Amino acid sequence: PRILNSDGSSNITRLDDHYHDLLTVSWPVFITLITGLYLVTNALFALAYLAVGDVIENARPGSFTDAFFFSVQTMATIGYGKLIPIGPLANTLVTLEALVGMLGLAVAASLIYCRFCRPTAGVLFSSRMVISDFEGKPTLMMRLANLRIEQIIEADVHLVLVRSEISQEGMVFRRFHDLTLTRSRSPIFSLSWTVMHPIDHHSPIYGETDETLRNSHSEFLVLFTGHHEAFAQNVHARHAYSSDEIIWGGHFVDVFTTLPDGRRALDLGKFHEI
Amino acid sequence: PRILNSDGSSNITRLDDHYHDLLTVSWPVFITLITGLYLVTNALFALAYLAVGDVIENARPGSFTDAFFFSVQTMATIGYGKLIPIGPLANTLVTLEALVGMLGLAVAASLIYCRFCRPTAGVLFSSRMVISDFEGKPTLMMRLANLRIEQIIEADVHLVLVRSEISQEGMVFRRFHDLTLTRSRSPIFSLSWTVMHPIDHHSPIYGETDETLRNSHSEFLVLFTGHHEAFAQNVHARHAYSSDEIIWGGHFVDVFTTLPDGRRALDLGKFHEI
Amino acid sequence: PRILNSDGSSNITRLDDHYHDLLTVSWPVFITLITGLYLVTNALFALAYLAVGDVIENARPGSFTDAFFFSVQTMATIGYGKLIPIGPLANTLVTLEALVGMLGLAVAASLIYCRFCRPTAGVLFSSRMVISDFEGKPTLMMRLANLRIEQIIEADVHLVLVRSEISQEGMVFRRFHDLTLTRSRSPIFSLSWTVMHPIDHHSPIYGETDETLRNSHSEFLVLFTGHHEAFAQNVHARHAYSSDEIIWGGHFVDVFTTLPDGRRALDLGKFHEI
Amino acid sequence: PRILNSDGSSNITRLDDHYHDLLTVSWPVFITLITGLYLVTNALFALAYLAVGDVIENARPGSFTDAFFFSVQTMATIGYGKLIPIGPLANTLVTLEALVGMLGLAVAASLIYCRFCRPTAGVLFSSRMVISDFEGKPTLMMRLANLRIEQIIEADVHLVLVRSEISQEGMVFRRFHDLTLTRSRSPIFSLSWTVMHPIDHHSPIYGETDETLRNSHSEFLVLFTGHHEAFAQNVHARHAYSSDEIIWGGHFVDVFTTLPDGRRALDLGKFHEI
Ligand SMILES: *Cc1c(C)c(=O)n2c(=O)c(C)c(C)n12
Ligand SMILES: *Cc1c(C)c(=O)n2c(=O)c(C)c(C)n12
Ligand SMILES: *Cc1c(C)c(=O)n2c(=O)c(C)c(C)n12
Ligand SMILES: *Cc1c(C)c(=O)n2c(=O)c(C)c(C)n12
Ligand SMILES: [K+]
Ligand SMILES: [K+]
Repeated sequence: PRILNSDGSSNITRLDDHYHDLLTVSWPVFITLITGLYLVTNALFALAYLAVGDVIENARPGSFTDAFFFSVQTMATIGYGKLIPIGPLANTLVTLEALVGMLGLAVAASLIYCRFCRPTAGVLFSSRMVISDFEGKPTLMMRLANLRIEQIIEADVHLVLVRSEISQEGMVFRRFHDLTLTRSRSPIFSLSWTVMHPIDHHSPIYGETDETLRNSHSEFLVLFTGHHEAFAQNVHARHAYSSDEIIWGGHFVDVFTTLPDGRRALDLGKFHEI
Repeated sequence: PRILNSDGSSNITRLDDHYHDLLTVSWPVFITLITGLYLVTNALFALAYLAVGDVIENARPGSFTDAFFFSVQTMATIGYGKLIPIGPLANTLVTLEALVGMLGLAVAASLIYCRFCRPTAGVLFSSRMVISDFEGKPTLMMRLANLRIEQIIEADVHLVLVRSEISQEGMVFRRFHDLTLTRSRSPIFSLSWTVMHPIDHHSPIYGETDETLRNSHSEFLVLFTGHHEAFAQNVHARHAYSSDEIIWGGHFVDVFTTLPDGRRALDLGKFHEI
Repeated sequence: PRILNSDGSSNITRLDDHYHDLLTVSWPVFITLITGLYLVTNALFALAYLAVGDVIENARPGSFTDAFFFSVQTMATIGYGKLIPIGPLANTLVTLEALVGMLGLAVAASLIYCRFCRPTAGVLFSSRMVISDFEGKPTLMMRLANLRIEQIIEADVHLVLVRSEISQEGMVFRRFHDLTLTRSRSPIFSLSWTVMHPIDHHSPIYGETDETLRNSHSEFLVLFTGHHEAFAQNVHARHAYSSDEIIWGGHFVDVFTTLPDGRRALDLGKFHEI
Repeated sequence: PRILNSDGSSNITRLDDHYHDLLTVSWPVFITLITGLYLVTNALFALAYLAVGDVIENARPGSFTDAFFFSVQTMATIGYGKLIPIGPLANTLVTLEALVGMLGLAVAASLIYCRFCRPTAGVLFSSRMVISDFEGKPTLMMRLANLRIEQIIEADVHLVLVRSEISQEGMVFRRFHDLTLTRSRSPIFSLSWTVMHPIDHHSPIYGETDETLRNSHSEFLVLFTGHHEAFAQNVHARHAYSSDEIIWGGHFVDVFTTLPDGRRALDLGKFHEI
């Protein structure tokens, strides 16, 4: 019955988005798609030439081979000069094809640039959360790791409790309780950041149990935002956990430890370790 | 007499913006415009060649057909080699035309990319607003829906009352009262967000009536901002309502409901439902 | 002796930035510069060919005309086929020239796009400021006008007093007192926004006079920021005033007024009117 | 044992990122790399043609010279018309090569644009920090200088103490104490900004000494952010200092001074001067 899946995406069911598709497909699929149109549009132009007749020098009438490779030479602006258009109709088709060719190039280039500036937030989230005595006070925790060689500026993470509540009006709704963190922004997120919500008497989760979290349909959202180093621009990552993914009394293993010389170093093997 | 129309744009009358125009026209209009210049500039170059005389091989003197398709072959960098320039003047025109051709390409490409990164904030606003007992306390509400498959990060919406007020100096002005919301930022805007302003004793709208809202020229602005999922960058949407578009005692129908299996799903048919 | 000029730029004297230059020059200058290199690089390549000898078909040995137009045909990828390279040296120069040609295109295109996305904050600031009785309380004011057809989202303006002060340590410095405004953010900046700082007992400028403002070297900075409508991205504008540019008891004329039908309309003639 | 090096990067040891590499290499290296692939891909295509046999007009069978320069003429879309493909296989290779050529162009262009919009935060940080009596109160200071002709909008700097602390649970961790500054945001960063943290009774560093700072492993981070003038977009700079890089009782020399006429001017020689 869980609200938001672990990836942050929700279990809410939806009752031709080409934009989204073109940007999300893997690079091999994209190249295939680009090529697919490229071959198809050249084929449509080849058919347009032969529908005018044998309007191509070096071409045999009815030969798609000659028409297609002439279309390519035209669209691609090669213009070898062996296969050349004949008549006003063919020359008009060439004028339209050349416009298409260099215009499409512009379209492809904007796609490629946009696929290059994909905010690949190389952040790793802990498999589960813990609620343990910190300073002797019970505290809710999970952690993040920067997998990229790079660093993140003004990294602001929020621990958001999304739980179902009822009003005196009778309306049932889910409200987003932003939790008070020990650190809400790590101006430099470069290592592994353990995010903590101390459970004080003001805390929205004060006094809750495994049982009451389930009964309140308690769902914990982790929203991560930050400005990448090599990139410049923002990167965003999300993860969500249910009450079932919380470890009572749980303690994480510090990923940072000291080398023989005395220098501190990070072991990401120890990331999912409690 | 309403201040801001429902789209957010105002009824304030204005007493050659090509930039704006080129970006706002529909894609068919844009393609036509791009083509329009393309044909016109090739025509101007064709005229420039014939003004030099018969400076083109394969061309008849006075033939615009030959000059135009030679211009296209030049601007588009095809260079078949059938129609070729004759003399220093023609060759200088070719050098300028080639610069124009590849330079314009750059201009078109920047237009196309900019038309692709149009923040299409796929947000749907409720037709009207309501003021109903929430928790038994009267509360002002309206709602938003994400029509895009995607999600929105750090979505901050503001309910802004723009009403006319008078000072002891005698100046009449409209001030923007930002209203205290139950949720002012939905870190993840993925479903339908019902925005609420509880009308408490501190609220700027405490104790107002349909009558007094009209007399105070009360106008409600809804400003929506958020960072798109597939996009990365910000999207923005706005809507405005007058006192006449407010429903006293009105109650929205929850768009979220439970499937046979038990999973929650959203019915956007029920969006404009009170 | 004034700190910051009216444009926001300072009177502080500086005791080959091509980037900045290429973006700031007017469009005619930019086109001339682009053309300038284009002609120069083609000339350098033409010289490179003739330094190899008569390595061009249709060319006379020693003819720069033939070499230059062959260079253009190569760099621009025309490849008519009349003037063609001879030998491994010429063909190597062609391979380098073709790389240069299409690579430079990429360079030019990035310049053009960047010159297109110049945040042209079409904001107009009032010539002077005023300090007048508002609600009977003395208040410091100036105003802004959106000259663009478009609107601005989350427009946050700050009235910053930059005045010289001295410490018990003896250090003299200028500090940036951010002033409490009646409206610090106009979520929708579409018309003319009059920015006001009420001079209360907590205000940093409480009780100052024309005389004491001059003696404290009081300088008022206006920083404007907002997210453009047709653009999407941020626009920024700045203006600064000295104590000498402040009008004591001054009152602006409202730019908004009512048409015969009853609709409100804006008269920007009345902008610089006190 | 110092946590973060003076550049902001940390001494934490890491226990094929082409993206990062392509953007970070110097311009000469990038041009060499672009050229490197360009030559290699043309060589692979040349080999592909000769593997089909003597499928090129003007070419000698087995001549890589002819095949390579034909490949260049094809990939670059020159199409002189001297060397032309023979057969369906060669013509198919040409169709793929032309796609590769103009597609790669798009790839290169996105790289070049991205290398152009490198946020070169031309900010200079003071070599060391000082802790001196300001207003008679001990205060922690360092300073920034804008080396670029340009200015920076909404410049927000944070003085972050990263020190090791221990909990009642026994966990040892480093926490990021954001220090209260005299100025935390210089809406216009144009000159030299001296950042100060007054050491009051609430300050996290109140009462610390050179000795106790070392023993608490006190590390001072300086995070700088701002929106560039000619750029538009954000720029970011960072620097970090250890307790060993702090000067007790230290006083900076003002970089701003008055010319003969009376105008204020900045001497950056005096930047690293205490
Ligand atoms: C265009 C581009 C390249 C080459 C790259 O590596 N990435 C980034 O990291 C950003 C910020 C962008 C844009 N892209
Ligand atoms: C360039 C581009 C493409 C291909 C697209 O779908 N959209 C977006 O969603 C963004 C953010 C941009 C830019 N564009
Ligand atoms: C690329 C471009 C165009 C065509 C334009 O009008 N402007 C804008 O308004 C923005 C935001 C950008 C970028 N440019
Ligand atoms: C594209 C570009 C150019 C030409 C330049 O100088 N810089 C900047 O300053 C920005 C903001 C960008 C992008 N680039
Ligand atoms: K060509
Ligand atoms: K040719």
